[PDB]
Amino acid sequence: ITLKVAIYPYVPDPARFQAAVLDQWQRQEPGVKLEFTDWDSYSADPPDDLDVFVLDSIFLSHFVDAGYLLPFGSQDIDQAEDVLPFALQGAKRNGEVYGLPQILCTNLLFYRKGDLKIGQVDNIYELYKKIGTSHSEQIPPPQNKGLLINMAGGTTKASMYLEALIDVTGQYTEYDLLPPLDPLNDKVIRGLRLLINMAGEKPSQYVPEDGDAYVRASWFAQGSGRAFIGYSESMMRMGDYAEQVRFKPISSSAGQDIPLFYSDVVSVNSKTAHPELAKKLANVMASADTVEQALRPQADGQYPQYLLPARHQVYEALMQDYPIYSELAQIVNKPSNRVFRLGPEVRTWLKDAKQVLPEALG
Repeated sequence: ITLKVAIYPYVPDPARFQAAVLDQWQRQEPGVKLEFTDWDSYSADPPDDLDVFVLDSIFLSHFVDAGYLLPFGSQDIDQAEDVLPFALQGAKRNGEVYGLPQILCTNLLFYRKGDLKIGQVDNIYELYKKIGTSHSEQIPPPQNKGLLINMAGGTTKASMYLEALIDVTGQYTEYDLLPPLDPLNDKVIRGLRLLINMAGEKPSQYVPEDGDAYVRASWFAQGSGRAFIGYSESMMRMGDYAEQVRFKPISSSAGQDIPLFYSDVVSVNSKTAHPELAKKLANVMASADTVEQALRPQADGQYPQYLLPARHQVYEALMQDYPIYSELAQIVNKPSNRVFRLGPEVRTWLKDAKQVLPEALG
């Protein structure tokens, strides 16, 4: 038996995950071969022959309603009690768990050690009062000046829009019904513009020729910018500098805050010829052992991926050697945290959004 598996491609080091998964799989199922495939939920639906795969939960509702996924009964979930409650909950649809939470993600406010003033910033408007408007379009921003933030790509912007809208309304929603693109929410748009205003248009829209999703973190480590809003994983690219940065969650609104996290869950194809073996693999891929191994440096010169695990056990195990994970654990354990979910019509809404959001933002 050979199982076709696809790990989440948007991580600092995908190979560490593949290796982690293969090693952990072989320990309990050495006779079942794994064929790692490149599959992206952001630009593709599950192929009929892809047995197990990790997808971004914004696409969960669509995959489920389309009949692509195989649900996990409470019997098919290993150590559900160690999984973060909000993560496990964000993986449910139609009263069923449809994915095993493997990675959680959120932008964080990164600032430099001795910059106490940015340390007290809790939202983007408070951030603006400190750093103000960018006064240069150069890439990257001048040393210790402005905001570094990746706002390139239509889906990223669309995603930031939808997350901001939740905090603006003060009510969490899985967006079963996606919002109208006309009229756009002005507060949300003002929020996104404020960010662009702080970062600079070109710098915020920059996409490196090498497709490096973490280039702004390296710029930050080099001294560019005063503040940096990026994913926790950004710290791997910071290398030795990750210990010198300080970070903290940052809200897009001053009044209401519902911390939203992208959740990459391991799901099983409904068409898989090996349901139990596939469920077994999904569990291994989401196991505390596998995720810890994937995040930990696997060779000389490597740093932790600094990705956010969905299980307590990984934070418990990592923080001894990597104290940064103590702070990350704290953020992920906030009771108000929620998984960022989008309705079944996400793909269409995303296409529609890029025809209106870039104009609204300038």
